[PDB]
Amino acid sequence: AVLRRRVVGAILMVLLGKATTLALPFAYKKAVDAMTLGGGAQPALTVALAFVLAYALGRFSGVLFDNLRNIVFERVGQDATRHLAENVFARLHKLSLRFHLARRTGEVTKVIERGTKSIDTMLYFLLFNIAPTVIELTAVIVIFWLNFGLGLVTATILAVIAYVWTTRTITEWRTHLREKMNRLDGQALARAVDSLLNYETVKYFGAESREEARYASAARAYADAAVKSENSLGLLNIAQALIVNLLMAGAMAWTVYGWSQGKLTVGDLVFVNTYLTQLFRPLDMLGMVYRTIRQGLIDMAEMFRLIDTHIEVADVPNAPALVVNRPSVTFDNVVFGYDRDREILHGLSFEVAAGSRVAIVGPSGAGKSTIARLLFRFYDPWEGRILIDGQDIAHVTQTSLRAALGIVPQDSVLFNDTIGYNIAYGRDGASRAEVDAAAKGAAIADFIARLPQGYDTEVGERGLKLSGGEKQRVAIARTLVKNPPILLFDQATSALDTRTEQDILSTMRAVASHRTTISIAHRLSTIADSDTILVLDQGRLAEQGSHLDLLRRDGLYAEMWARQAAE
Amino acid sequence: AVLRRRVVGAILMVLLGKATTLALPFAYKKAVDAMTLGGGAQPALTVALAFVLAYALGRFSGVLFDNLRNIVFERVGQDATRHLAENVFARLHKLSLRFHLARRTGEVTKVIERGTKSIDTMLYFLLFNIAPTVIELTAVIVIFWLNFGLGLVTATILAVIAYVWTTRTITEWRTHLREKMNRLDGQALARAVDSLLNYETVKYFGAESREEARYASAARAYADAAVKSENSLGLLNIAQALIVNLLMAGAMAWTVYGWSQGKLTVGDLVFVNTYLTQLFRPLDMLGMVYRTIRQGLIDMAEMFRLIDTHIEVADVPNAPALVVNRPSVTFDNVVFGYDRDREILHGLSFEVAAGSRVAIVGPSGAGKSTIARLLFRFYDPWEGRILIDGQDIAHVTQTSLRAALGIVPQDSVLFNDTIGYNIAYGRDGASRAEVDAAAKGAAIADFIARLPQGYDTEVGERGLKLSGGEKQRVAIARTLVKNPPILLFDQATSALDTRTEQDILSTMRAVASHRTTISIAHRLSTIADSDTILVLDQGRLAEQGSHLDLLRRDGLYAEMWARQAAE
Ligand SMILES: Nc1ncnc2c1ncn2[C@@H]1O[C@H](COP(=O)(O)OP(=O)(O)OP(=O)(O)O)[C@@H](O)[C@H]1O
Ligand SMILES: Nc1ncnc2c1ncn2[C@@H]1O[C@H](COP(=O)(O)OP(=O)(O)OP(=O)(O)O)[C@@H](O)[C@H]1O
Repeated sequence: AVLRRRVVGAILMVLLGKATTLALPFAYKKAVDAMTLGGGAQPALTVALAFVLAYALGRFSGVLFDNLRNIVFERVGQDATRHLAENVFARLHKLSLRFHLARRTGEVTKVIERGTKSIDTMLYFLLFNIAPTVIELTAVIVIFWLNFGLGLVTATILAVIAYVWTTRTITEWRTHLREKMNRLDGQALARAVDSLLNYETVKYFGAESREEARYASAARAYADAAVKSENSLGLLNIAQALIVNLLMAGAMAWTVYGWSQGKLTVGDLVFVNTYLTQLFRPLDMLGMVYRTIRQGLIDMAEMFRLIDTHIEVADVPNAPALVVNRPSVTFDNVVFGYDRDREILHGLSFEVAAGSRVAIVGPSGAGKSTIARLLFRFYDPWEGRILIDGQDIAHVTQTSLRAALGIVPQDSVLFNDTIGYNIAYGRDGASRAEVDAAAKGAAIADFIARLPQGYDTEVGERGLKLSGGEKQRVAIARTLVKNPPILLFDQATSALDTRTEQDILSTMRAVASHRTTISIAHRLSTIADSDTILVLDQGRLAEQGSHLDLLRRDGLYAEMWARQAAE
Repeated sequence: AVLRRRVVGAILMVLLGKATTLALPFAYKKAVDAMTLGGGAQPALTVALAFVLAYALGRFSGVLFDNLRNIVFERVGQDATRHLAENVFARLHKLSLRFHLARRTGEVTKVIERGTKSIDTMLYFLLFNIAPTVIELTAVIVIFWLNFGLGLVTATILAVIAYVWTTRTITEWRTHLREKMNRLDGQALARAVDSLLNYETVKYFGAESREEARYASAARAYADAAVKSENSLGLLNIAQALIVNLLMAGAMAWTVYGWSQGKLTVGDLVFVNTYLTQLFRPLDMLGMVYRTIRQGLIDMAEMFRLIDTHIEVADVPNAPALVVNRPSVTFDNVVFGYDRDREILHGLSFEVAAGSRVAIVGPSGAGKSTIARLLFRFYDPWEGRILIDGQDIAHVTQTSLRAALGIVPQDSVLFNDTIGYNIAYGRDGASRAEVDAAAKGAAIADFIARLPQGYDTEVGERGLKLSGGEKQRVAIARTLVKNPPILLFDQATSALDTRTEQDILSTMRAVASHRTTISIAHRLSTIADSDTILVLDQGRLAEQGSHLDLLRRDGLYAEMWARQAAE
């Protein structure tokens, strides 16, 4: 509502700058009163005073208006940037898991910040350089048609057309170097950020100099590309300057052609030269702003290509919610692979009973975390389907599905905040009672109590300032705070000692009264008291049954289990 | 290097630009002689043509010289930028682990980009706006001091002094808003990046809207700060423009006062106004050049201040190298805490014998990964010391120390590249034979062979496109490729099943026959066949000895072992 008023005032400030653009010809009137009635009279002094008022205030009136425009437009501009940024962030959290797994933080950060800065500059240039230069050029044309004639304006319009054509050709020739420079910079920053993510790895193998040289190669490649791009910019500027200066010469040469004095001996030449000076400004601004908006649209296209192309998992039209009356999982002939060149799950079918305690075991690489990810609908299966209480996961909203599921993941990450924030993250606005209950049920309560800052101790980036077992128990506390009707533990008790592991096992058994618990574990002794044990091998269900049943069948599970008994 | 020659040419271009600066007033003299003499009917036609030619050529040569300066300085600028970026990166990889653990990637990235963007334009402005304007001011003052009295020149210098006072006052008032805006933008970007790092966590607890609103709050805070900063910038610009335009008014008022035609010479007024315009063009830049170099140097000071913040672990002067004749490690009364408010290790002392296979066990939080980190000298101990073959770790170079150690870490991270790159990352220039041997000793050979892209399969960011056990085995392959004289496995077989765990254990036993192996493990069954077992409790050495000996002692180790036997 008020942004409209602000931009209206901005256009009015543009019109006041147009009043200054009028004031510059106004000195033509001074020049008219110079030769006809000059020395030996009163007007000889009138040239001075009226000049200062026209000049001193006039120039001051111009810039003062321009900056005022800025101060009345900044809120409109920043909001737009913010409105983009928030939207970008809102879309950034709606991208598929494949992207955020295969992403390169460096080049994607470059693309995001570049797109934001591009729209930030492009809105300003679109609102403050297109319309003002168009108005000024229209006024130039009408004033030279009412004061000079038809020939000069036609010569100037064809000169400007050749100028625009040359600019377009040079920009089409420069686009290649521009894109190459951008790609090289993105690759360099991606390499730098990925090296910094593996700081500990770089220290572990004495590979500081290797990474230094690796980044240096990309840096000098980008440097060469930028040299080429800026030299192309300089060439375009030299061409534009040649066009402008030859047009200036033609305009200053065709005025004295009729007579030595012309129609107006004093005033014609000053009108022409002032208009040439105030014409070099719109061409200098217009070429740069046209190519700037071109690059801004290409950066917006790049950014929005990265953003909007990522539509993997989506809700069906008018999708109902998940109604969890019985927390029962059903994999029906599930066929899935992450990439089409390697199938991972081959017709997997199993029924996790409602309110049961089912374990999922198998050798490394068998595809257990893929079962977890498919249950969460991070990916969709190729064939078959997944049911929760007889409801197809593919035909229900993602929010209601993921709300009914709580997972302690294989590789858990924490926010760079305090312990209490991460623990309370399970539910939106968790009370200290709930957070303390989860921290007590996760064998982490005494540890936090012995902490000097307690729930306010820092965990650092990804939670790496805590131990492995402490971080595991923090993730357990999060999933306890959430308390959904389907609990899933993907190697949850790996980083724990046997004592804390038995504590967490007693907890998991206590909170599984009428709720479903799916425990993926390689430490078989923890899942020995489960209702059913599903053994997975190369993406197929090898065996299924009780611990005693599978031990007696003497198949894959028994061997594995007996492989624990070897030591 | 050769860049010196380039900058010489750059200054030459600058002087050629000054050749244009002379030519614009120099032409006006030829126009002066049209009023009184030149009435042979020939010279009236010579003066005009020569003026037009001189003006067109002057302007075109000016822009041409400027662009040539740019094109001959671009290589020097890019070189400088690249060298700065490389230095920043090199120092970024030499900061302590405390920084990279407590760092916030967003605001640090903001600071880095700010410093780079500042230096890129700062060098250009320092070399092409400071020195040219200084030379122009010296020439203007020395030539105009013999033609004008004391009043005008002293008024101009006092006007410039008042200009400097106004600029300094407004900049000192704006520095606060600038720094606050910078801090808010850094915090907003840090929050956004930390939310994106926890993408999976945000998906696990349905907290998209929470993070969206959090970033939106930070964004609107930054928007308000930026609006304030830009309004302050506009106020400074209007003040500077007022000062400059009133000075031009005073210069165009005290010169026209003497006579209607000229105060002291025939061409006083036009010479004065031409030099005033050709000084106002560089002056309008100068009012932006002081704050640009000031804020660029102060942001450089901020960046390099943060970087130069004295690192934690450093080499002693003239530090010798580590000579591992017998890999026997000795923690002698090691007292350490990460923060001063919580001590972790309380007088820890233990002797890992040369060529033995020692295990480190204990409850979660006891401080075992702290033993590993102190052995790597990521931190220095408060009391006591650490010895490798009787040599103080604190008195030896960090590089030679970390070369003698190879670690499979608790939380392993891979580079966003192929599997083969990560495996070969161990040694500098590893042969494909060694990489295949490591992949065979890490139970991944058959897996990678069954991969369609084999060693060229992507692992994604942090290696999260591979499983947990696959990533563990890849890290084992790295540490095997490195082949150092002291191997340390911090919960290396956690993500593996018992079968692959026995494979990796057979590997660990095939290697390190007469080498030291320190295994930190919670899965006690794997370390039961060790030479000695160090039990750690709350940061102290509880017991030590053989599996049978500690089992006989019926202490902390036995209890833990018995806790596996619970049914
Ligand atoms: N981003 C990806 N691209 C391609 N394949 C993937 C990706 N993520 C997972 N996989 C597939 O998943 C399988 C390995 O992960 P899986 O889901 O088996 O984990 P897991 O068996 O739970 O891990 P572990 O038992 O090793 O701890 C392999 O078949 C692998 O191809
Ligand atoms: N930079 C730091 N600032 C504060 N505390 C830290 C820092 N780094 C580590 N710690 C603390 O050290 C402890 C972890 O040390 P360590 O990882 O050796 O435990 P652990 O017993 O070996 O782990 P686990 O046995 O659970 O794998 C935690 O209490 C953690 O808070």
